[PDB]
Amino acid sequence: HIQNRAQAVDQLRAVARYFRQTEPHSPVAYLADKAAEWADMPLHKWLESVVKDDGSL
Amino acid sequence: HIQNRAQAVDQLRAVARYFRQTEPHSPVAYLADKAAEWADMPLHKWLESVVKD
Repeated sequence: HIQNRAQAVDQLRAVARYFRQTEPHSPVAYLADKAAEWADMPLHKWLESVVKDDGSL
Repeated sequence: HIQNRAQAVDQLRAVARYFRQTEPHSPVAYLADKAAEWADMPLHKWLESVVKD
């Protein structure tokens, strides 16, 4: 019974933290971490970095 | 508040269910589901399977 997205993300981040702490090098740690990065407006940041890199239009 | 592994796996599964339902077939749903699948794989299995040639 997870009610909203904000709470789902917090909980995803807590799970990633746990597995990082107890099984740092596992698949489950790696995937949970990548899931967490995909939960957090990641196309915005990426585009910004692509543009910064081109330097111009 | 995460106090044992079984509980981390349950939270992980519930997160997978939430993103599956709300943002089906998004990167987050896929990765969280896949993490939930691989959470039950023991060390003696994944240590070889990750680098199977």
